[PDB]
Amino acid sequence: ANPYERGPNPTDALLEARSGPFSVSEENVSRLSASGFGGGTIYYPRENNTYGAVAISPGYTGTEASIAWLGERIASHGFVVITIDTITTLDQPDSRAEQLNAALNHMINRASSTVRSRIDSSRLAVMGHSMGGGGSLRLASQRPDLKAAIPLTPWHLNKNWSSVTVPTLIIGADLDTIAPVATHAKPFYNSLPSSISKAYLELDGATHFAPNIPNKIIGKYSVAWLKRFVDNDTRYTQFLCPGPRGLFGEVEEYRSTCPFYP
Repeated sequence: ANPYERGPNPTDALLEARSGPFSVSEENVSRLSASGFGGGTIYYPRENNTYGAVAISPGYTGTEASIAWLGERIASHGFVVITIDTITTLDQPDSRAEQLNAALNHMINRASSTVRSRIDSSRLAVMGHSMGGGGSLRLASQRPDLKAAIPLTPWHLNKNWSSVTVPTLIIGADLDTIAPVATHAKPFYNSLPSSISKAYLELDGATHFAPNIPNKIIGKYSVAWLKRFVDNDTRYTQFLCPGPRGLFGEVEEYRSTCPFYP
């Protein structure tokens, strides 16, 4: 009944694997071609269909190489995904929000027909690492039409995200000393409205750079979140609700507003 379902029925194994079930191709976006961001790489399913589209930003000093693994992995579960470079590696979070917006527009309107035809432009999401995660929150606050936001070890000077209504999964890292969960991730999660679809997943034994290092937990829960909200795919609710709420060695804590009005 759900026209947006893609791919085989999921399992924990299928979601933890290095690659999902979709073969993936890439399209480079040069800095020349990009308007309002620094270029990047668009990963997309070889199999023709329409999919949701996702823009991912790196963090301060970061390049697309630091998030490439995640772009490719998410695309391999049935999404069109752009990992961007920013105008400069030192851009601040609200600038990164604008750049995420520009990157979404690029995929929808300026990429090749191969890419553009694979996107349902009504089903979009944003993600980012650190300041890029801050950027994701800012854009989500501005764009209630977005289907999902996933701030990864996010950093932002503004802690109050009570304006955000986009389904938001925040992933924190317990040992983060750059964007400590006590002063960034948790304040953000707690200020998001209680009324929205949201979750907080804190990684156990993780530094600030966990999102830059191929990680089965980040991969599994990012894909499950995008599936549930970008694709309305309730086959993925099972992974999120009740969710992994002291899987020690993997997940320090998990909070949510499950079950998200099934």
